[PDB]
Amino acid sequence: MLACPLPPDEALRQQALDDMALVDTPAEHYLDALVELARETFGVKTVLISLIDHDRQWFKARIGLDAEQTPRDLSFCGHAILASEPLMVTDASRDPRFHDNPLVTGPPFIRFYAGEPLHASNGQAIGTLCLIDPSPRLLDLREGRQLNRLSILAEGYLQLRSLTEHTRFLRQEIDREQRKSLLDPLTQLWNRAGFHALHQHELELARASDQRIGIIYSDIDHFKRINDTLGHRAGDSVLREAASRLRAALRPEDLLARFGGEEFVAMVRVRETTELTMIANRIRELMEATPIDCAGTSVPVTISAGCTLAGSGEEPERALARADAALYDAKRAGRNRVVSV
Amino acid sequence: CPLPPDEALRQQALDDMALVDTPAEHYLDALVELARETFGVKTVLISLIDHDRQWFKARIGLDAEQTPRDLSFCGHAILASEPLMVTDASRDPRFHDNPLVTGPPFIRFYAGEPLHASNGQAIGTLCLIDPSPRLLDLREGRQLNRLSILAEGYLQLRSLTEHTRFLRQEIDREQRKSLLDPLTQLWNRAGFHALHQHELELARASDQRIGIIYSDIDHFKRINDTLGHRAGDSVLREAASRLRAALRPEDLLARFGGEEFVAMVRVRETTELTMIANRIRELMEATPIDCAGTSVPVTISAGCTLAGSGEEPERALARADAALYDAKRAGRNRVVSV
Repeated sequence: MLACPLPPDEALRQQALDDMALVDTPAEHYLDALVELARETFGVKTVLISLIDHDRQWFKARIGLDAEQTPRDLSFCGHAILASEPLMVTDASRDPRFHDNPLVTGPPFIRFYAGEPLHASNGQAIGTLCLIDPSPRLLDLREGRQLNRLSILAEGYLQLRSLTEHTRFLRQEIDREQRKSLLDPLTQLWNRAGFHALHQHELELARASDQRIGIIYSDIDHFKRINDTLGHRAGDSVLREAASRLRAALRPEDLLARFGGEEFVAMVRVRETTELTMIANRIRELMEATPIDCAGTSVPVTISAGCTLAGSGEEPERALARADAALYDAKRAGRNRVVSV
Repeated sequence: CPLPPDEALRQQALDDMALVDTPAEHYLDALVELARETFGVKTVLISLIDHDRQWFKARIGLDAEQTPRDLSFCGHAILASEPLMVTDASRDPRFHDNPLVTGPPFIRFYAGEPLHASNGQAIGTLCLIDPSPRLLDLREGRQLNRLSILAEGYLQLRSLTEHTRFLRQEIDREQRKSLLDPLTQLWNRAGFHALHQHELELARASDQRIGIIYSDIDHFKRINDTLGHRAGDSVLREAASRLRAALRPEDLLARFGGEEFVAMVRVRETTELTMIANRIRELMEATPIDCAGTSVPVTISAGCTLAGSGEEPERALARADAALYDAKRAGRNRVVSV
């Protein structure tokens, strides 16, 4: 048995996770909010929704951590899925399981870990919701409950998510292995090819419920500047938060993708044109509501957006170019604004 | 109560979620409990503004299933994009007249964040309510906000699920009023009847077995007789909450009598079914149910069986009901499988 031991029913466990079309999918607003809420609740530095996938720990949501994944053998969560009860570690530098672990030895010098297992509907433990911090800590029992509740909310959402048409499309038409081509792991959105694989099914769902398809074409204002002026690390932080604020402006049924370097395209299902502009406005207000922290330095960032509704029978590529022309208008007219066409 | 120009559309966006007059959901129940525990408040509601009433999809610390819309805080709250924060409803010009302020439960503190449909229409509210004046931190206000974001996300995702999509097609908002037991917030027998067929179709289409768990709270009569009706009611509400917490979002749960609950579940084979039946029994046995401060130990008997292929649903029901009675004779607090 490895440095992180496998449950005897590993095969079945990995299968409950595969049937959820979850590993290698984009961040979701709701889970982002949940980890943020957890962090704020307890005051810890890091919070993860970590999924145990073959020999890695892959993060569906995170906060206070830049890594997109970790080998299973380096994980705490990999031990936490081995039991029904929460894995509490008061001080990992003193714990036989983790005092050797490079994440305890080296950065981020994990001391406190509190991990609460997440399950598929069949009871199989697919991963964890966890708090992580560089100072020793022991949750009182009230905190234990809050954390427990927080973990029920995570599971809840994951399980419902597997009862949706997006998830059926994902497992039935997009091999868990193809899914890796389709995802920009920096912003945790679908990429250009990800959008391409999904845009059709999106139109199909709009037609079935008499909805319009609207396209929002956006672009971070003055990205080159911040990226050259401050580190390229600061750039990546700006890309990470912009993507997160974009996901918060959308609804769970929307399709959002990173397209070029600093540009993002949403395809939304709306009743009619004002709903679409509302969404685009919302995207722009969220981006502008606060600065974006870049390692202590707060950086004002705005976005421009062009948007349009796709006509009945219109080639999506055409609707797309129209939104892009509207975005070009938005930039020309002064940036930090939305043009609707 | 002041209502928006776009009341027609707001209402329509709510109606499209197939949401008013539906059963409590475990996840929403966990969420309001999280809220209650986080703020140390007496009452938390997920409140939906529906025509002339205010109906609760989830509630802790409050027994009414709905209240009238007019003079009610939430009909006022949706009207703005911002939280409605009332420090003391009794000294507030808008609300001191309100019967839930001057009569029970003597509301004073109120904090409500609007909840939205996909299109932005405000369909209701997540709110904290307490009989003592209070005013929130910006930190706390921001936590309430993230909780309201979660409730709103859940309700929008729920709207995209197979079952909810089915409810939008088949069972109109009019039919649903009579399919729901108000006290336990579960489907009643009429609900179960309206929905069980659709659950056979899912099981067929996905090569699955159908399982029935037929369960009965133990010594119920004794409880009412010892501690009165209100303590019987406490036991029901809470027992239903645990029924929902031990099953899974896609399972059909219903109240089948004064003290009986029935669950229909899709599963692989027998082992899995008995496992779920035992998860319920455990979960109910795991802690005393609180009644007016006095804690009451509540246990549960249950029978279960799989429905053979093509077996008439009623036959399987009858067999699990027989199995529940074996469990009772064998000493209660247990599951018998057949």
